[PDB]
Amino acid sequence: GAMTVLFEGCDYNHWLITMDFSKEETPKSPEEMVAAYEETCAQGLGISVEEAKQRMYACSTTTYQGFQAIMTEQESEKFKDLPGVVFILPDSYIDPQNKEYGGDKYENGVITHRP
Amino acid sequence: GAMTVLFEGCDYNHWLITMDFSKEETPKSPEEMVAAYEETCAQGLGISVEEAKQRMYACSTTTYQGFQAIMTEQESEKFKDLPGVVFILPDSYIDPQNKEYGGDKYENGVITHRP
Amino acid sequence: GAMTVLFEGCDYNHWLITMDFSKEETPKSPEEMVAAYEETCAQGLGISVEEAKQRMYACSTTTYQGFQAIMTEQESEKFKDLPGVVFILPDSYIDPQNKEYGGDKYENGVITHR
Amino acid sequence: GAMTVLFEGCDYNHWLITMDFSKEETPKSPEEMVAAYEETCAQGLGISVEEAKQRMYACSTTTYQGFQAIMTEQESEKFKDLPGVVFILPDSYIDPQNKEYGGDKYENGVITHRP
Ligand SMILES: [Br-]
Ligand SMILES: [Br-]
Ligand SMILES: [Br-]
Ligand SMILES: [Br-]
Ligand SMILES: [Br-]
Ligand SMILES: [Br-]
Ligand SMILES: [Br-]
Ligand SMILES: [Br-]
Ligand SMILES: [Br-]
Ligand SMILES: [Br-]
Ligand SMILES: [Br-]
Ligand SMILES: [Br-]
Ligand SMILES: [Br-]
Ligand SMILES: [Br-]
Ligand SMILES: [Br-]
Ligand SMILES: [Br-]
Ligand SMILES: [Br-]
Ligand SMILES: [Br-]
Ligand SMILES: [Br-]
Ligand SMILES: [Br-]
Ligand SMILES: [Br-]
Ligand SMILES: [Br-]
Ligand SMILES: [Br-]
Ligand SMILES: [Br-]
Ligand SMILES: [Br-]
Ligand SMILES: [Br-]
Repeated sequence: GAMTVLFEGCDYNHWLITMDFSKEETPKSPEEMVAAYEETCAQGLGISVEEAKQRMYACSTTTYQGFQAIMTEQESEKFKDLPGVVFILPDSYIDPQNKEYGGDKYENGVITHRP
Repeated sequence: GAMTVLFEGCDYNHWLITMDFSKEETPKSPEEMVAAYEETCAQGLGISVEEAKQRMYACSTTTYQGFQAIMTEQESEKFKDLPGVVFILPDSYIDPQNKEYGGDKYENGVITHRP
Repeated sequence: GAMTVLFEGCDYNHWLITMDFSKEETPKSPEEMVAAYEETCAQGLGISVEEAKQRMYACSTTTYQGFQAIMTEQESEKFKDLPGVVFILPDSYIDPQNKEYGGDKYENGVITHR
Repeated sequence: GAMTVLFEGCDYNHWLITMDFSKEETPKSPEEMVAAYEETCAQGLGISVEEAKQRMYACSTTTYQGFQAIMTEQESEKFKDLPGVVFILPDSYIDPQNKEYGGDKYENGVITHRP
């Protein structure tokens, strides 16, 4: 009805996607891992790599192997069928007061390591 | 992937549906309110009234005007287009210690007042 | 640790609180019910009635009996021990194209019926 | 109030905790990683290592470096202050028809590898 209040639950719009590179005979360099994150992001979202880079905001190849991107929960589910994907999880701040996510910063292909 | 761990969040299967009888031209007796809950439950789920009576587990005509029933989250969304429906919300315990929902208990049309 | 990412769930910042006046012998007028929402909101949030009126954004005495205000999940929990409170729930739009919650609009003490 | 129904979101009692081993100078064997998981689980839960080994049900040192244990959400929060902990997240099935979590199975110290 016009006065219906439907509860739809949590709205998670920042997601962490980790990847499994342990299989390979030859280990990927950090650059190769980040290039893989970008391709996987584009594939799961159904968008160009250029558009996917705009969604991505952080990644790591050290503390963890994965990337973090803005996407809806409905979007995150599409990653479940891609090869190499391990965790698909809402991202959470490592530093609430500054609203900072963990990992290295990612800006359209530019990584800033965060100590 | 074969190792993918997808977070899907909360899945609720106990739902509260409240009703608006303020726009009715004739005031409903308590029994007539319960009859309307049964009809609304049947219409939203696409099942018969006798089948809906099995899903319902509680209701009120005093503290609030609504009923509570077992249904999937997908089924709860079907109530959004029904006339007279106000809140569609996961039900929660009134007494968490005893895992008891609020309102009067409803068992296939037999209702028990609960303090 | 310095790298620890703890998952805690989502928060909600808009809450609907309904109230039970069915127990009342002498029925409250709509104006009296709204006065009770303002007092309850202030009591639950631990703030002045003046501040509570700034946080409330909608209410009803017809479609339902309740009020809606900006507060966190931690804040909403504090209403559980006040008299007359029935449901405490995250509020949701009734009209997403206008980003409107349900009930009448409440603007710092003034109600516009919707 | 006596009639108060406070919305309760869903609870999780299966948690996955991942760990970062890089500060340590000597790279660990898989058994040294599992020993660290047992010790971290005990410290986080505030229980003996013997009890912690009973609470764990899976772990990995390959696909990811982490362990999985039964605990409440309030318990999982205590892991946030432990050294080496990276992600603390609700665990989810990798094979939902069989209700199997990921990682290698862990039964009070006995690991069954699950590639
Ligand atoms: Br990881
Ligand atoms: Br979504
Ligand atoms: Br989508
Ligand atoms: Br960030
Ligand atoms: Br740019
Ligand atoms: Br930075
Ligand atoms: Br795979
Ligand atoms: Br959740
Ligand atoms: Br009526
Ligand atoms: Br049926
Ligand atoms: Br109500
Ligand atoms: Br069900
Ligand atoms: Br309607
Ligand atoms: Br019950
Ligand atoms: Br009973
Ligand atoms: Br949680
Ligand atoms: Br005042
Ligand atoms: Br305030
Ligand atoms: Br009361
Ligand atoms: Br809004
Ligand atoms: Br509004
Ligand atoms: Br208006
Ligand atoms: Br929720
Ligand atoms: Br769980
Ligand atoms: Br032991
Ligand atoms: Br398992």
